[PDB]
Amino acid sequence: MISLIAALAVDRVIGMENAMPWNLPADLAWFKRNTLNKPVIMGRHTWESIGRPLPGRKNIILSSQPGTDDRVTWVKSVDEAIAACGDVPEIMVIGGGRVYEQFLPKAQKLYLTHIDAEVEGDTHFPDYEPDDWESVFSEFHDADAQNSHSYCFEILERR
Ligand SMILES: NC(=O)c1ccc[n+]([C@@H]2O[C@H](COP(=O)([O-])OP(=O)(O)OC[C@H]3O[C@@H](n4cnc5c(N)ncnc54)[C@H](OP(=O)(O)O)[C@@H]3O)[C@@H](O)[C@H]2O)c1
Ligand SMILES: Nc1nc(=O)c2nc(CNc3ccc(C(=O)N[C@@H](CCC(=O)O)C(=O)O)cc3)cnc2[nH]1
Ligand SMILES: [Mn+2]
Ligand SMILES: [Mn+2]
Repeated sequence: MISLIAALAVDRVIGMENAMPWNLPADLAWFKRNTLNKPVIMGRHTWESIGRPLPGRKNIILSSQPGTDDRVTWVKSVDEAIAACGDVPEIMVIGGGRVYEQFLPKAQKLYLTHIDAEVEGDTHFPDYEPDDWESVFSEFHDADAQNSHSYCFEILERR
């Protein structure tokens, strides 16, 4: 199955100028625990934002052009990306906006972080029809000495 995982600010903002302009250690820890030991699929801009491979995960980068780093696996279409993951239980799509929009129709779960932050952005999570998803997990946290905003982890499953 295919899952998307994302962090959303107000208005579905997910990025600005190829970065995420918040800093939430709790949410990066949640990202790691939900992705480790799985394939991750990302677009080339997100690969450039992360700036290095992610350890302990098969890294599969979508680009139309040939790859430039053999520490990761480069593919040129959605179907090739899926094929390159092999027979695993859960593929994790880790963005960015253009890649999320393509994989939404093929996905069974969304792991969302809802962050209580108002920021300007240039990238959004795709609009998703709410009726088609059920919430199966919703865990709220107030801001603390490490995490400057409140946030909510949510898992949704396609009904
Ligand atoms: N908040 C979050 O959870 C989160 C998560 C991920 C990313 N982000 C943010 O999202 C932004 C990046 O997103 P983005 O929408 O600009 O870009 P993106 O989706 O990461 O990358 C798009 C690129 O991927 C390639 N691509 C996409 N679909 C393809 C396909 N079907 N076949 C072949 N290649 C394909 C293309 O590369 P080529 O141009 O090389 O052909 C395309 O330009 C950044 O601001 C980043 O910080 C936020
Ligand atoms: N929930 C969620 N939060 C995010 O921040 C996020 N970011 C991306 C894309 N960007 C990034 C940027 C950095 C790292 C990162 O450094 N993660 C490391 C270390 C985590 C840490 O230092 O705590 C990792 O091992 O996963 C991952 C993805 C995709 N999905 C997400 N999903
Ligand atoms: Mn805030
Ligand atoms: Mn909900």
